[PDB]
Amino acid sequence: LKPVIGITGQRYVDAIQKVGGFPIALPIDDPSTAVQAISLVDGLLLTGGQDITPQLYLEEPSQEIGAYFPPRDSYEIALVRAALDAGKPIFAICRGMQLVNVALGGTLYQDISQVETKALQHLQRVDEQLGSHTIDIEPTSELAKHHPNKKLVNSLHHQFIKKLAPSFKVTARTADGMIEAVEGDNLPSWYLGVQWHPELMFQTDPESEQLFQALVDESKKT
Amino acid sequence: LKPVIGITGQQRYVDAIQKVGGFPIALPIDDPSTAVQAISLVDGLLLTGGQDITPQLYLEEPSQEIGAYFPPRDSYEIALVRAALDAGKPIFAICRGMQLVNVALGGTLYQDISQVETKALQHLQRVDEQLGSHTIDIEPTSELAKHHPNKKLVNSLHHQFIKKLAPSFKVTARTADGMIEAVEGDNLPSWYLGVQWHPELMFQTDPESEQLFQALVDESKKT
Amino acid sequence: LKPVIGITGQQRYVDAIQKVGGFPIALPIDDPSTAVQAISLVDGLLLTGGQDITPQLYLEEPSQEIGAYFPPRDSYEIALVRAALDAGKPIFAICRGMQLVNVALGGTLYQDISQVETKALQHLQRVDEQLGSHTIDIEPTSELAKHHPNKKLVNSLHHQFIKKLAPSFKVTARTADGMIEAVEGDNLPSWYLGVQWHPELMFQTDPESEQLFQALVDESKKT
Amino acid sequence: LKPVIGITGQQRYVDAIQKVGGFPIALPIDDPSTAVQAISLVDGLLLTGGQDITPQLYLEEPSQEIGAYFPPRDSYEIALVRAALDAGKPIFAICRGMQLVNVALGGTLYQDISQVETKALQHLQRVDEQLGSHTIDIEPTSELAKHHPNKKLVNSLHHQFIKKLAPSFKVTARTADGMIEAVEGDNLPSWYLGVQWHPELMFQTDPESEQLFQALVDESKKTM
Amino acid sequence: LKPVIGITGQQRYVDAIQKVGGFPIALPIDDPSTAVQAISLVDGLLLTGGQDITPQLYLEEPSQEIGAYFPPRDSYEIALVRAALDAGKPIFAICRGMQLVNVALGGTLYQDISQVETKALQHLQRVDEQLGSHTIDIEPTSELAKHHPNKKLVNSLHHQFIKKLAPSFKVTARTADGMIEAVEGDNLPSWYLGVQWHPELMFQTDPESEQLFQALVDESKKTM
Amino acid sequence: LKPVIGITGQQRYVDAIQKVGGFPIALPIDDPSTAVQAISLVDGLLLTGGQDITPQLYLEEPSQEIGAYFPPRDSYEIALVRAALDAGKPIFAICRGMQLVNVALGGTLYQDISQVETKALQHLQRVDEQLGSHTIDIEPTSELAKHHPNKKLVNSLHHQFIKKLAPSFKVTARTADGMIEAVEGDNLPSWYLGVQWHPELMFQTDPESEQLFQALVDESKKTM
Amino acid sequence: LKPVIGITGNQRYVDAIQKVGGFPIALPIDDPSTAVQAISLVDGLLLTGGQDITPQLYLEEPSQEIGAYFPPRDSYEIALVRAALDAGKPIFAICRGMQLVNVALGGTLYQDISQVETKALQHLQRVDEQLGSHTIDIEPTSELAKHHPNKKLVNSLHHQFIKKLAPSFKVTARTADGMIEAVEGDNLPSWYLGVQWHPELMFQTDPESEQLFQALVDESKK
Amino acid sequence: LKPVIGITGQQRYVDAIQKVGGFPIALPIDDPSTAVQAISLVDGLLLTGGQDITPQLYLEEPSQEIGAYFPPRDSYEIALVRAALDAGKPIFAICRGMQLVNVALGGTLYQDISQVETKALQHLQRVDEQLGSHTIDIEPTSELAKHHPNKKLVNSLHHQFIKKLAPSFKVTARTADGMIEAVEGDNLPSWYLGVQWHPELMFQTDPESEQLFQALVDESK
Ligand SMILES: [Mn+2]
Ligand SMILES: [Mn+2]
Ligand SMILES: [Mn+2]
Ligand SMILES: [Mn+2]
Ligand SMILES: [Mn+2]
Ligand SMILES: [Mn+2]
Ligand SMILES: [Mn+2]
Ligand SMILES: [Mn+2]
Repeated sequence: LKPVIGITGQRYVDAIQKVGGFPIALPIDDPSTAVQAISLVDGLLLTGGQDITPQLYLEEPSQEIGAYFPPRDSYEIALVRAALDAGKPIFAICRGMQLVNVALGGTLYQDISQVETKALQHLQRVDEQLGSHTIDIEPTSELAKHHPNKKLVNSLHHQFIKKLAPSFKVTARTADGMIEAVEGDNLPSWYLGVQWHPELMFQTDPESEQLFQALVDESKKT
Repeated sequence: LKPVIGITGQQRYVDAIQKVGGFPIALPIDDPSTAVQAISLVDGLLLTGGQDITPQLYLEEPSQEIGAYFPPRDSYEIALVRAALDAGKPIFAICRGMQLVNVALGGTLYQDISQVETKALQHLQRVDEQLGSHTIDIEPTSELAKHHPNKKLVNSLHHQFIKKLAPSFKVTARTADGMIEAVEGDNLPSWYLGVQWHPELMFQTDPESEQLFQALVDESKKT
Repeated sequence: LKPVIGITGQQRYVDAIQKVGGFPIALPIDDPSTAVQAISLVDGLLLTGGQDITPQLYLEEPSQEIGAYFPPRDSYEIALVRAALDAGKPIFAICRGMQLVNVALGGTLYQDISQVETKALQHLQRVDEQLGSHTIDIEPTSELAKHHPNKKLVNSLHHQFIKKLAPSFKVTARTADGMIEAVEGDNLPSWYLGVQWHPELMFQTDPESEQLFQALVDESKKT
Repeated sequence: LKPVIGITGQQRYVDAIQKVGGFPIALPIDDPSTAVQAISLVDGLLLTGGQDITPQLYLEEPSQEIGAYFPPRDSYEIALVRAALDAGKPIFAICRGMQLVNVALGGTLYQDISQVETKALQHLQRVDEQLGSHTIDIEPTSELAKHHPNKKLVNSLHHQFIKKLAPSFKVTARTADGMIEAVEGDNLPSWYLGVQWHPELMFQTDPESEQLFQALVDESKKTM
Repeated sequence: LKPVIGITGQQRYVDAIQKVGGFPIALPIDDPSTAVQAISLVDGLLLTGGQDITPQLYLEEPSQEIGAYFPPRDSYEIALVRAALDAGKPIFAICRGMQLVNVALGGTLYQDISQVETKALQHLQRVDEQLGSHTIDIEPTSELAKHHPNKKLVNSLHHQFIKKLAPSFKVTARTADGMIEAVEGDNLPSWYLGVQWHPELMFQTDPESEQLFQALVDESKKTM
Repeated sequence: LKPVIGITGQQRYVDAIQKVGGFPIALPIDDPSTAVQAISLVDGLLLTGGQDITPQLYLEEPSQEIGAYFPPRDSYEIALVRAALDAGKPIFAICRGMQLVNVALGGTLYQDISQVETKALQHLQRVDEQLGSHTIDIEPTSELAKHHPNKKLVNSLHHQFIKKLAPSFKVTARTADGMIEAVEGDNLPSWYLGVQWHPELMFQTDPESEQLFQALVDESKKTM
Repeated sequence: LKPVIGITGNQRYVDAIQKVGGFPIALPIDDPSTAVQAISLVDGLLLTGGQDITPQLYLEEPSQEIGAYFPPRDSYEIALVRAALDAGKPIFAICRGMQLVNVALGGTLYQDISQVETKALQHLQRVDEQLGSHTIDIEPTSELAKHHPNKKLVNSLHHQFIKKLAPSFKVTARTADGMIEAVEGDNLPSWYLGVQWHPELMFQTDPESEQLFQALVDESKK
Repeated sequence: LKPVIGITGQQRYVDAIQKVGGFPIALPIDDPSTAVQAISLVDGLLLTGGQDITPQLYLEEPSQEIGAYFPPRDSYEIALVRAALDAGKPIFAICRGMQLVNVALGGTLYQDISQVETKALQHLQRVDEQLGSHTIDIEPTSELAKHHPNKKLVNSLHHQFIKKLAPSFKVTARTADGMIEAVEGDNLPSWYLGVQWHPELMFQTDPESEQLFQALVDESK
């Protein structure tokens, strides 16, 4: 049959389904249940959503932070950990890439207004299915295998990765230097973290679809 | 380690299953052919409420008073119901769910309350979703009888009803207007309970309602 | 010190009682068993408007045209009137309140205007809530007649009506369609006036309406 | 008979009091002269959240950052706390409540977050009301300490804060912010606890939060 | 010093009168007693659309399908037509207005289109309010005939209708369902025209409709 | 180069034409007299959905259950089909469009589903617009049959129907309730296909639907 | 009979007049040339609140913080005030009104509260519009001081203020802001009181506010 | 027959063209390669208001304050103007339309009013859109001068402005702001008038604004 992909909590399930995987949605559950959750799947897909609980990366909530739901963050961190434990592949999107970062000691900017240098627009008003800002890609990256340098991708976020967690490296950044893609460095599992929303572009962007195909393939290798 | 309950594509359903000790997994709508793999991933299947069932599935054209439906969901769930019965794994169906099971195995539905021959009671309650609104007579011999006493008060959020009951099923509860509110199997390859109301919206307040979900999970553990 | 008037839980009701010299407190819905204590706190009781009365309370299942209802409120207000009657304290009921007193003592009601045998007039007026809309005939020998003249224009914001009158009560007012607009007591331990309209919305501009609250306070003044 | 708790004028509040064995009644807004009668009806007093407190009451005109406010309410609650203090009955103030008591006794407020000298933390959380959002430091010796451990996460739905603490009170909790989150009385004629957060929205899911209301009721039946 | 037209109550009405050369004034709702003082300020009266007429004014309790109504408004408008009549000043009634005049002189109305014994045509058009929706047959010998040809398309935005026509009036136009669309006067102390439709919404793109307002003004500076 | 398709007026219709190889241009509503100039620059005419056709066009006054209509569009489109017929250019009509053609040539319509003598199936589907809802029987010898199999499920977003079919046309599709879903011409100077449903909302996910627009473009190409 | 008070338009103002004995008349917007005929129909003129005055009328272009304005209303009301002064008829202006009068005679305004050099107080209250929010200081020898005590609480509903007072006028009231809340005529051909607030929303609950309309009526019959 | 005016995309522009004697047709967004066929169908081109032009087209990345943009529309309209010029067909551009032709030929834009050196006047008026709001200074020798008098009140519904003017153009109108409100061509192959305001919303109640449309169809004739 098909490799099972656990999607954390529609365009995400269409993406997996189009690429040959069998998607199941993991509801928010208690952290201790993460191990059972990950045993059910071959790969993990972290979805977009709301800002991450600030206490999780040792910060109290700033006036500019949006809504956040602690139970979700706790559960996903446990999923990330259990997934790394089993060496299963991980594809993270938007907040998802920021969650993996918080999970292993990193930090975030709570709001775009807190970046020292003037940032570009990362909350595009342009149709979400289209790219708004240009990214530079590390040539030797996994990203590099699927997207050409200077590709335009969408953006729907007001938070950014501040301190990058140890054991990762930045593979994509916009012209304002903000981190748009992260990959693993000596990690037990294959990992691609993207700041944009490829599940909104794939229906009209072959290259975006390939990121999902990549996850399913890696899940097949297991 | 908790038994896996597949929840058909909402939150109050995962809460109920977690409260009772099961590990819920939400099954997205997928191609009917993936139903076997889906069921292979779980020990029990919980069918949730939702839109009216595609009438063509019970060989009827859409009447003017039918609501919205989505063929892809119906197709997939019918497939799930079947892969489940084949596996002998337990099934719990709620509202639309009880109606889908009935359609999956050859029964029919009343497309709207105005089509019942008799003027039925209100089944789309305006009362708080968590509170019961209409009393049900229950067959003392049934599985339901083990969890709810006769004349139990349950909620109601629907405008369609089971018309012709599919073979190998017994009606287990009706409201004063004689409308089918609960259905159990008869000689079926797997344990089954279908209620027309929404226990997932009452279990936080009604321990008896919780027993229904607890029953599903206990049966599911049997594998 | 002023008499304490317990208002059943709406700002216009507290305005009316304050303007007439009483000290109002709002009683939240609570368990029936606290009704005794609640009443001990007041000198008079005021039943306000709100949702329809749960049908099972007068032995009927919910019909299709019944609006929303909330069992704990009716259950509590029923316990309240019984504790008020038992203590001989005055009771002034408005709209939903008059209907609740009727059901509390064994009465019945029409679940919707559509269900009345003869075609009724408008009772859910569209005219500004403060203005009277339908004319009522008043019984000359009643409590109502002391403050309201026959053929008085009264407002209306309801869709249910009193069906069968409870024992120990007499109908004091009706609209041209024969529908009950006012109910008074007969051989009961308390001073009772139940009006089907909303005087709290008219008093700030209809001195006659204000007198209905003045009555409740004075009657309560008997302590 | 249960102790009667007068709740100043929502459902969550009555839910909390009932869950703790008290018999609540809501005291609608009335003329200040009736506060005495009002309090003569209860054994305990519970002040609830709501609109900003009228600025003039703490000798200030309205800054263009202030929200709505209804003077008639402030007056009534003021008299209400006075009659409660004089009657020696226990008081529990929530959000707006804690600020009114402060004002009723000479204290002052910040008309808005933007007006605090140093950037404050978020106090009008976007996290659902039932959950705690910011961490608070609690005085180990405080009454609050008896029911809440230090560093407890607490919710926040406010844009004003106490500025100058009315005398005869002591702050018992603050956020990393320095902002005042809890106030207890210093040798007052009655038991008192004012919290800046919303425990009525937390008790259904936070056992410790239920205890604050339990305290009021236990303290209410103590007197009487 | 153009004709002063009093407009009861409406911006399109003021636009209609202003384009026709009159000086419009808006008469607020006042006590019926002030009606004479009101009409003295004007040379012409224009009754506009609005809510349904209070049912008791024509001896009827409110029907289940009757819409909203405002007694004060009806009371004042009736005293307004009587005063306008005494002074022999011209009156132009629109929609609700034509119906009020009727009720003012002892006529009745259907409380709702569903009450008509024969199935009526649509009179509450979903068509652009500026365009005509139903065709009307006009009395070739009527005032209306001098300004509108027969079978012209006119708009419609009403749910009530004239039932029994008050004496001293005549029907000047009807739709194919027999409903009354225009009322003229017989031996009335003043010029009168009441249409059931909304010409103030059509005159901007319908010359014929502008003519009716022109008639009211011509008739007003024909009494000054 | 590409065949030009004049689209009467949304986006999905232009998407359909563009996907199929035609160059679409939207023809705004204009004066009937400009109809021949309009058809002169296009190779094919696509009539889109929209409001009900003004009843006056088929000799009926508006029923209470008729919806909104806009005379100028109907007149212009009428002028368009006539000019298109005179040029022998292909015409594809959708929903309202098929009903406008019927009226233009002398047919009639039921103003509302409630007026059909026999209970009709649902034609204003609640299922999302993109999916079929009712099954249609197709005339095996029809043009439609070259693209759709019998019993094909098609969508429905209408409350009006063809009553009396204009002469020189034949019905080629109906739903189990007998209502007309597709009309074709015979001996007409132009290729013509009229469907009651909305193929533009299904073509993105229903190849057969796309064929309908393909046929229009293929045919408009044969005339060059 | 009863004094005919002309009320300028785009209901509480009507209520105020009627209760005080005047007979209100609504003056729709018309051409400036008709102001003479309009005033000739009344004994008193009441200028009501509304939109900001078009900036050009006081020789300024629209700034980004200015709200909506409708030139026809303004032009007509300016002609209205001129015809009133000519006929010596009394004038009572409210909110926008007091501002129009000041513009019609050469004065200027602050296009927005943000453009004031001194941080002003709140003049667009969130409080029940029927209640007063900010305390005003009243001039002892004021026509206003004859109806309102000093330090009275009054309401607000504006974001624009009078900048430069116009000739023949004296500032009668001010909030601790310094902002002007009332202006009176000085050597003017007619009685004039202009209040920045909305007494028409308080009069039903503040007897003193009722006096202001009483003054206009009395002064009008004379 | 009448001169055909292709309208890019809006009912008021159609009304404008019809009121003035032209036969309008709406050109929906299509692929750039189809622009030449589009212009071959028309006698004149009318560029309409709409969303901000995408940043990259004038070699810039999106600032936090740009509004929404739709690359396909910009791509097609640019191909459209290029085709119109090759054919020498007249062009009348309105609002974003003026900015699109500017970027089309090398120009630049201010992504938002807050990015201008000085505090600009209000250019997103709250006044009824049919009325003028800010007075513009017009060049006495302007083609624009032939229809509008200097110090003319004109409407405004935009938050972006022309920054660097493209070559072969000249500014013909400015608000007391210094902000460019009208542009005309300098030795361009076709007749051209670019306006920052929305005359199609004023012509109903402003004879001069109608003249701008009449001027387009007369050139297209
Ligand atoms: Mn981004
Ligand atoms: Mn039911
Ligand atoms: Mn009634
Ligand atoms: Mn806080
Ligand atoms: Mn009509
Ligand atoms: Mn159909
Ligand atoms: Mn002010
Ligand atoms: Mn501008």
